[PDB]
Amino acid sequence: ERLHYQVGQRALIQAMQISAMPELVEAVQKRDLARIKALIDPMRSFSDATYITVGDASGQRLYHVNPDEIGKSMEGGDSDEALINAKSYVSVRKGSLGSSLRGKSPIQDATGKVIGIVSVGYTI
Amino acid sequence: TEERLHYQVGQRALIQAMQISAMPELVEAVQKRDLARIKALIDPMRSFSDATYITVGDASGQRLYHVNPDEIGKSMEGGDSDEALINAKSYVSVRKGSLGSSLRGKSPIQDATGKVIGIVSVGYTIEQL
Ligand code: NA
Ligand code: NA
Repeated sequence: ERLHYQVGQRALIQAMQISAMPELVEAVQKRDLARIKALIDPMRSFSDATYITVGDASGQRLYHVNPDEIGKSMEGGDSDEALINAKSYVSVRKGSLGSSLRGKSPIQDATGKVIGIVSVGYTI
Repeated sequence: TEERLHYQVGQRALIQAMQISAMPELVEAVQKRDLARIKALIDPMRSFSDATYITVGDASGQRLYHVNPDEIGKSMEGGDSDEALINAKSYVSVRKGSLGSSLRGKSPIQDATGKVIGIVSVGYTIEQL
């Protein structure tokens, strides 16, 4: 149906655009959690998304809306297509914040190697 | 009340313009007027979007980047950039640009003092809706 397609498209384009920012690639390479927060807090401000998560190459959270969730594993079971196969896609799963529609895209270094992931989501 | 597709396309156009205009990389490239560096940042942003175009203008609305390189160095078209360039507002608008009628989201680019130094416009031609 049109609604979940249209919202999914908005989520996916944010994930693809944000994950490609040279500043974020570098902050992830350095594991600089404060710099990641400085980059993503404004991106959430300017979006109607419920959340934006950043994970490292193993799907451990580098940034979450709730700081207590940083340093724990991402939830829902739908990150491997981005982390392993470098695909960008829409998915629906139940994370820590409840059931949501999310767009996901890998973060990649200069060689193409996956170093992280961005997930941008809207609760149902 | 706006029709569903009108609203949904406006929302993603507006969010792209707000997000892209706030990227530290683009703020610096605009400050330095480095046209090659602007191109290097915006080309990938367009490749990852269903938008018809993305235009970047300086503080006076002269184009620093356009999908048609022949349009770089000429004034933006439509007459709907002042609220962003002067009042620092972000909004959705409909006007005829060089590419034909389009629905576009606009947002200012600002330096660390809040001063407006440019504009991002992300748009969808009506023909293509
Ligand atoms: Na990506
Ligand atoms: Na802006």
